[PDB]
Amino acid sequence: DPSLPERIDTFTELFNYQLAEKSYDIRVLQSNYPTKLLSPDSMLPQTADYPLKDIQQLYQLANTCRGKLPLSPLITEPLVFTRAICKGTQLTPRWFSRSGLIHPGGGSYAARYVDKYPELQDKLAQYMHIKERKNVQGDELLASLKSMNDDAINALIAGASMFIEQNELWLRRGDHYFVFPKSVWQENVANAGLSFKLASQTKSCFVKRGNICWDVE
Repeated sequence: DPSLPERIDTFTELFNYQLAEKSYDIRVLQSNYPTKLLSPDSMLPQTADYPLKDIQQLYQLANTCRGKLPLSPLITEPLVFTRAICKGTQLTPRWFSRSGLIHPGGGSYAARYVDKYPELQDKLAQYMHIKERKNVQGDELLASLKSMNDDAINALIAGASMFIEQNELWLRRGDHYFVFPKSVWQENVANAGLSFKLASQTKSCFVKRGNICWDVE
């Protein structure tokens, strides 16, 4: 009687990938969304790189436009950003495409810049975190990315073999993810002799694939 890994393999071979209703090319995904613009952590204070003390001094240097900051190779880029805002220095779109994109206090440089200069919205939207971006008519990938919860988008960022997005199942095949609705995948789970729970629902995830904890029927 097949092992759990074997059934998962049997499970993915039940899908007709030519008939998937939605599919995305991972190369196109990477070229248009740098990982830092997808990571949920990017919206949070960047305490993995800067002490929370430095981040609060940056806000004070921002809010007052006076004040010194400790020096370091990395903080040089946020310092340029902060002073440019105070000095009224024009930062071009090229500057954002060449930057590390994420401000030390969480969020993107672009979103913060557009906050001061709201007319630059359309030029700098592509350098903003997806959580800072409005949905645009006919940008379904951005719509799909924005609707994912942390566990789902982190499985995407990890390039996981599969993951569940609400009621849709994302399956990786070559350079693409193929998206299938529950009306297709639920029966496939049963016909393969499987069951599953999400990583956030159970405490026991011994056979993990993306955000999915597989088990037998």
